[PDB]
Amino acid sequence: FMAKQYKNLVNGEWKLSENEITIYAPATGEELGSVPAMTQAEVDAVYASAKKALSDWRTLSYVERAAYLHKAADILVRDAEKIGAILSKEVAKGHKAAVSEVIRTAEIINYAAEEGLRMEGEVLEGGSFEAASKKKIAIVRREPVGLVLAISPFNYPVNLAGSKIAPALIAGNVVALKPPTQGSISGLLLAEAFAEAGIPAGVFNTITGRGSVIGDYIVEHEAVNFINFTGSTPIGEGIGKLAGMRPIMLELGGKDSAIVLEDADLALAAKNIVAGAFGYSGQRSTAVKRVLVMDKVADQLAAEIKTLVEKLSVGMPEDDADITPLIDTSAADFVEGLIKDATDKGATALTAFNREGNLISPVLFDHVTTDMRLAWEEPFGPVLPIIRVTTVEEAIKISNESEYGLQASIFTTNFPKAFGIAEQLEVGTVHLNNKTQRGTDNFPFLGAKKSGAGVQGVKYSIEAMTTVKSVVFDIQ
Amino acid sequence: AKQYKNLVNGEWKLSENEITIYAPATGEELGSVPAMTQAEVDAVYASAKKALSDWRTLSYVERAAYLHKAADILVRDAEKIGAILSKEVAKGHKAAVSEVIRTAEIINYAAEEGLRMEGEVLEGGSFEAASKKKIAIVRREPVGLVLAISPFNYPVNLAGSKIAPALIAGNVVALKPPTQGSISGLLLAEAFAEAGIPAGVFNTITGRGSVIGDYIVEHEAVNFINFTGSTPIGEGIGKLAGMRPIMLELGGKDSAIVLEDADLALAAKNIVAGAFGYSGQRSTAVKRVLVMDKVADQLAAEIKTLVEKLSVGMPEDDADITPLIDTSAADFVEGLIKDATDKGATALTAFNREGNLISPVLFDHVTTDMRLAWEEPFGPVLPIIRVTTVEEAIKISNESEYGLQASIFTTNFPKAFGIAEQLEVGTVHLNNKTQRGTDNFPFLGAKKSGAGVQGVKYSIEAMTTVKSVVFDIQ
Amino acid sequence: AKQYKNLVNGEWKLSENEITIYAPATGEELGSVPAMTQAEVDAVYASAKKALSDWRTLSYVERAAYLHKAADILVRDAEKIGAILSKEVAKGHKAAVSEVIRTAEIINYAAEEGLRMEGEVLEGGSFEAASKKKIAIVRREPVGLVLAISPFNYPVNLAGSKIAPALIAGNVVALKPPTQGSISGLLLAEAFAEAGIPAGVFNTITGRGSVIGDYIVEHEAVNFINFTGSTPIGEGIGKLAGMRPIMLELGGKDSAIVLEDADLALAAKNIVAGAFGYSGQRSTAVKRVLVMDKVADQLAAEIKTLVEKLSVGMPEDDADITPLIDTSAADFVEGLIKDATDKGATALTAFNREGNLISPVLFDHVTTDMRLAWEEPFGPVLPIIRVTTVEEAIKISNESEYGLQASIFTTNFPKAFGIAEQLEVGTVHLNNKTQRGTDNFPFLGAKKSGAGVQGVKYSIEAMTTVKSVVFDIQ
Amino acid sequence: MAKQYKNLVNGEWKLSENEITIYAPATGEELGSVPAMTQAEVDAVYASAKKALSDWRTLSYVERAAYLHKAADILVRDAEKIGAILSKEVAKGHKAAVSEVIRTAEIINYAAEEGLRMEGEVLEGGSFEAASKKKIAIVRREPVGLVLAISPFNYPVNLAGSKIAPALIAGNVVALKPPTQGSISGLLLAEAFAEAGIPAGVFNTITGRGSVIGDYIVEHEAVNFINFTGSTPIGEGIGKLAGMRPIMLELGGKDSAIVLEDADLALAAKNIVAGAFGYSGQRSTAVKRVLVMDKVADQLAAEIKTLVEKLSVGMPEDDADITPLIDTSAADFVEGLIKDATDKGATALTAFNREGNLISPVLFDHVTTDMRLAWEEPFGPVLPIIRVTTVEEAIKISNESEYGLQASIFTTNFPKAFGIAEQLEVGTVHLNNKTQRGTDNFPFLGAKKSGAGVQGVKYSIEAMTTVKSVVFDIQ
Repeated sequence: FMAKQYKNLVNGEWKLSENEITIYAPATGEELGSVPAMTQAEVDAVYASAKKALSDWRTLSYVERAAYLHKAADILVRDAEKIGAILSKEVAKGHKAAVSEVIRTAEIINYAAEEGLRMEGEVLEGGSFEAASKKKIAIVRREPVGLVLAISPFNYPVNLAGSKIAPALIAGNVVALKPPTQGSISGLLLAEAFAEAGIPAGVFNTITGRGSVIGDYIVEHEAVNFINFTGSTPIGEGIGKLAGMRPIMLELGGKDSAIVLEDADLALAAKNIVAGAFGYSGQRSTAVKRVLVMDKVADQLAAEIKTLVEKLSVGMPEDDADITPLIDTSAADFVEGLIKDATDKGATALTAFNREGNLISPVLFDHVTTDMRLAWEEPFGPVLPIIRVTTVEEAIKISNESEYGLQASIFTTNFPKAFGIAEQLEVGTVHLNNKTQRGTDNFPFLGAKKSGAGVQGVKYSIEAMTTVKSVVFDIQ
Repeated sequence: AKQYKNLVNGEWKLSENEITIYAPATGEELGSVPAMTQAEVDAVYASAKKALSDWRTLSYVERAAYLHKAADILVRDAEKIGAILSKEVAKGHKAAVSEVIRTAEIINYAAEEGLRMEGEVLEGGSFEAASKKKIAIVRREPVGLVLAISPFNYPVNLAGSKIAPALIAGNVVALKPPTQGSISGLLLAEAFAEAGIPAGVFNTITGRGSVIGDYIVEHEAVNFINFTGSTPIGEGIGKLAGMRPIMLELGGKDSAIVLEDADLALAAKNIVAGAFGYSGQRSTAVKRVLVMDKVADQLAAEIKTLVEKLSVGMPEDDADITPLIDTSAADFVEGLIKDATDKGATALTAFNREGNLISPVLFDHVTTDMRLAWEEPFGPVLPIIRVTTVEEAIKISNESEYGLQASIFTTNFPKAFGIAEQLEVGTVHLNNKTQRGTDNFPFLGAKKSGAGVQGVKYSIEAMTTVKSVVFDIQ
Repeated sequence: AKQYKNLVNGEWKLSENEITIYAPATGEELGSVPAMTQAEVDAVYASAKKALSDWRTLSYVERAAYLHKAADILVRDAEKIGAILSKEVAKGHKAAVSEVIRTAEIINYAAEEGLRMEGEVLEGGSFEAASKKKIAIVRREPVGLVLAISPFNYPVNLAGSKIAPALIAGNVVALKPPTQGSISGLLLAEAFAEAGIPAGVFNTITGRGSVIGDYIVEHEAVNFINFTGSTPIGEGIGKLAGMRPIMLELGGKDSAIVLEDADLALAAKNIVAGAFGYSGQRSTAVKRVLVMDKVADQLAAEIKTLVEKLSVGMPEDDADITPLIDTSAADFVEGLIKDATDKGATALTAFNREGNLISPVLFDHVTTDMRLAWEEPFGPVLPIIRVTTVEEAIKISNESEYGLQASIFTTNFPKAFGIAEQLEVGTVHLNNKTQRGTDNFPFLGAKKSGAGVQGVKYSIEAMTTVKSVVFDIQ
Repeated sequence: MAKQYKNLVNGEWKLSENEITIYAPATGEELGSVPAMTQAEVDAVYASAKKALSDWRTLSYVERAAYLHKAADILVRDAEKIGAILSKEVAKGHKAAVSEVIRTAEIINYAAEEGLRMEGEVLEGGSFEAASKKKIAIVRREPVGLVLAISPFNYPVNLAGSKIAPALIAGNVVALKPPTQGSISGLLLAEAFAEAGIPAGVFNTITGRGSVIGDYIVEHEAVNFINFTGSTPIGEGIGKLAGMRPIMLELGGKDSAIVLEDADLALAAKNIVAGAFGYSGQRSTAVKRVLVMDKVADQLAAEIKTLVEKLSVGMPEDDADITPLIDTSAADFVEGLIKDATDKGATALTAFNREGNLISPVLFDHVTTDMRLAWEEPFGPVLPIIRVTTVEEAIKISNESEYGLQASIFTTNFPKAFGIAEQLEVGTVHLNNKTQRGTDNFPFLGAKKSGAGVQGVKYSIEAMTTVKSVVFDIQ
């Protein structure tokens, strides 16, 4: 393996900056490469190119824009192993899961291309509202918003770059992608696929750099017409106060509850809970982060979950381990603190805590109470609390007391009751007898409270990054 | 007893001959309705086609206003109309008033659904780059003249459910109620006339089937036929309509599939309410219970108990089981009951008939060689057919030529949804009786149960077409 | 000399007897297609109904992958298929290859449109407060077996435009191409077979109308009939379908209304391209010019100049005007020309006929007592009818039994839209010739021009039904 | 006639310790007072609203619609009573003020019926991946929660009801904050909702001084959505305080009327004058600059000039076309734009006159884009005519504005007019008609600094709802 010096895509050209940021693999410390450390003047060059490209891009037919997206997705499928191998090292994601992330990104790009090209407008009748305006009709068609700034997260630096880029591009918007620093190589590899597909100069560009130099600058810039961001809740809250009146989409944290009723299939509930809670070592916003279980089935459910947590593989990304090293030392320190607080307050550790560097073994706690930090705080690590409840009303109350409202799971055999519970839960999506998940990517993805703003899922993302233009006239 | 008249071009008209209508439960003379000739039908259709141009060019809000006024009049006169409706079709007095109230609800809902219908704007650039400046402006238009044919069992509700969706969209209408039910249809017509519906926009036709039955459907003036009635009549209409669009609500033999894990008391409650409502003279009634062997004995006893509590008597006393529409209908039902007894079915409640008042009959051990397992009785008789597997319940359910609705009683909803996908029916109700309601929901039948989708927005969509205006932006 | 075979249940089969097919322009023997019996049609339908369960239970993604593969094969073989299609229906070589490429585009578009199939969730509380916890989950389902009947004039495009929308939605299909056009239909079928379409999901039928014509439509296995052809055959199909859903694209007599303020050069260009494309053998062709008298002499002169430049000759030479499909078609067009001449119409270009190759005929001073003012010729003849007012143009346009499309040539768009509202047609094109495209736009007729709405999403909607599952939230 | 008005808070009418006296801008007449709420009183309004939300969101749509219909019937009944006071409060013509109340009732009724039949969707997992073919998503609408509606002085009843009714039908609870000049009208609208029997806490009002509760009402954690109409500077401040919460902003405009050589100049002049000078130009949606092709400019300017010379200038009680502006600062700002245009050499076709805050209508010709009047929203009766020689120049000048609410195009070539409309950076283009918000079922939106979000009845309902997805696997 030889570390490479990567370049940003700026107005159809690949550009270095005077300074750069060296990226290391979180699992091994191996140097992977460097990405440019852009200056504010270089961000200005990116946005000037994007605004100059907008007129010719938005005036192309939908089929012409869709052709570029399909070509980019075919190139990603062609290079999925080459890109997935680097994505795996960059964010300590299992090799197979990293290659699957690249394939999922090609699927979302293809799906957005076809969803976006068949968007329709509407014709409204004046006579629906008043008799005197019966000959007046409004011809309402969709239009792009302009320049979209897409900011991807470290945990899905390609998938949640494509989930923003393709819906924005099909609608006729121009895009600047700002990947996270830990994930910027993978983001620039995605950019190479769009460049090789022949995306016109300035239509798609990348920005890489340090938060202290360009962090607020890329968002506050008046060239930006829309900010689409996935990342931490505190950073998300900052973007909301910098966007001003400009539309935004935020995908932030979660503390998804899994409510287990007395009539649940406990073995199946345990399977779905462990798959959801410990995927990518719990470093997912949509992940079962707390089990709210009825007292009478709690001992048997905990035994079923424990059996499965003990069998999860813990190790290196190259080995496709279920639990891989966390993204950085600060993240593992934070998770260890939550583990220590639950232990010191009397929670039962059903599986042992171990920390090898930043590789934390999966910890399952029973008898977790609302005074413990782990009942509320999003860990972004492999630790799952089980909180016992006496009534369904109590589970709803504890679930809704969270500042997060991304998704919830309900495990029961009474679906009419599960729907009644789902109506009361302050979340975007409720999965019945299955783990929480963003997929399938055509379904809406949204969070209530501090989990975000806006509705994603492919068609919803296109609708968010478009506006309408109405032309009104009188028939004679 | 009154001599009723047809609404034709804003005028009330008698014909040379009349048909006297008697109450099926008492034989009380209620009045007479005109026996229209083919020439008088021609004048109804000429009047409607003449009124169509001004009617379709009104705004949606203007058409909605006439419907809201007609619905307000039906609410005002619900007791007065319901009292006559009750007698004309031997429906319980309170149920007849409820029917008029429900009709007013449907009319008001159709008026507001229809006035906000929107068109679409399509892009040529979605299909080919060279046509990126070509757009299509697609707006809805009425089909023209709608012939609405209502049934005896819901002569006001299933007249208004066709009339109001047709009218809001700009169509003109001719209502042909059944002879037994024609007074009720003409009473509904009075509310539209009092509401100020323009002359010729809404009209009525009454007469004998041997004189005008085929004539009204085959007439070139009619652009759409919307009918509710028996399957043999519907089949004839489908042939006579030719290429013209149709809505048909025909026979039903709705199955209620009861699984081993069902709440049997809840299943029995819904099955008896669904099977015996209006003495079983409903297309959406539960007409056969397909029950898994292990719970069949318990379910049969629970159903029997509730059948024994049904009141049997006169419409004026709000009996659950009233006399059937006519002698021919009760002879047919008696014949199906005799066939089942002769073939060995167990009568849990046995056959009793006084005039055309048949007591509710419940049969167990009904087999596929019995007429009652398949034929729609339109009477108060319910067969219970035992099955060994869910696959057998699906197969027997789907072997019917009918497929209006089905019910599934079980605590496993993902499994119930999987069964619902396999059933050749329009709607599947989980842990409830089969029913048309609520009236905003789609209502349709597969195979010989009909054509087209009803329910308010669906009926509006059915009785409209589109007009596309295409041009190139410069 | 090749003996073509039908695709039946995944295998290619001949029949005992065969129909030899000849190139209409040269008499060249192209090969033979099977002469299926009624029993062979039964076997095709049984194989399709058997395949339906496993096909409808596939995911939309899986059904779309087959359609995309079939479309790629059609693109790969466009020259090979186009070459035979050109000979079989005497269509210009380049235009025949273009038909194949357009079919692949429609198939790809249908696969992507149908895979995004959405349902609806309706609220009981929208209609009545007591049912606020009742919801309806409404999902789309295939109708079952679709019989697609393609026309000779678009034997691949109007086979693929029916087949792909039906297949993506989970329907199984039987394609019956016209006898003159069956080799092209079976060549299209090869692409679906090589794509690996499961056995029985897609099948073909070929045979004589006297043996299987009515039989294929009356058969109770068929759940939907999607046909393109002439009005008299379509009228027969509506009756034989009974209550089953249909899509019919029949005759057209599209008017081109030219007002005093029209851009006459643009009107002439569009009128000539639309009227004489494929020798006028198109349902959507401009078939009558209704022009305001003050601009008629100049409009007729500019049309005449462009008509005289059309090439007249053989399909292999990409001539604009090629020989008509058969002798009967050319005799029918000749009779219309003679009637117009005998009634005083002015021949701006002269009639000539060599075999079934009729030179393009333009008539002026055509009146409403001439057959050519009303009857669909399906040949290279265009009448110009002078009018004194826009009201007269609308009246004459609407007096036609046909109503597929119309064109309006004027610089006053708001007035053109007001005229479009009054025309009894499916689509009105402003300042352009009538056309079906783009294939995402709706395509439909009024009066005797058809039944149902075509255009990709509309065709998918027509060949699906809904299944509503209703339950109460607790 | 001056009354002590009260806020509607949790079904009761409350005064505060301090009050704000409201005077008629045209005459100085004392109209009454409105409470000067404290931050703790705002907290009580929001606590009441969140408490009422649970039982309101779980009602059926038909039950919520019945309250809106009853409230609209009450507004029609009291249209003269409310309009008489609204006219004095914001110096709007008496008949125009009554018409505003009637229009509000129309919007409320249309919102009740539009909202009650909104639907959910069912999505197939098999549309995206074969392995999830038995997974389906049942997606239903849900309210966003508590909506803070902030109405503007120029439409204090119409653009209060335009936010309240769409929010309520969807199951949201509402707090209306009228502008201080327009708070009596806002509280009169609240009386109709209260008499209609709207449950306690479902609909509430807030009145007070900007220096006591201005930022507080927006920054409050209880508020889940802010729906505002008003000035661009205030709207931009709301964007800073909303954080992650969804907003709708209806801000300023500088609508262009593009007049081509083939236009019907009499039709263009009539529409331009009706739109520009309605309510003395104090409307965001109003023709605020004429971009005319030079060949027809002398004729168009003469036709506009004759119509402007006929507009009545006077008091709201006399239904004058031009009434006194809302306040002295507003009139001073308008006079400044007029003076800049005069000093830079524009031709004053109609004479400038100012008596108190009543400015006579001023029409300028030969306005060049170095003049402030070419760009700045006056909110007063002044209109510039800017001559251009090409359509491309008219499009460039039109789009150079920071505003993008609406535009008008006057021409007989509609295919060309549609091609121009595609290039204009606005929410709506009206062909051969003045810009206007109506009909209220149509979308109403502005690009650039004119706003955020899409209004019009169905659009406002969609904006103030979210979705709840329930995903399960068929077996």
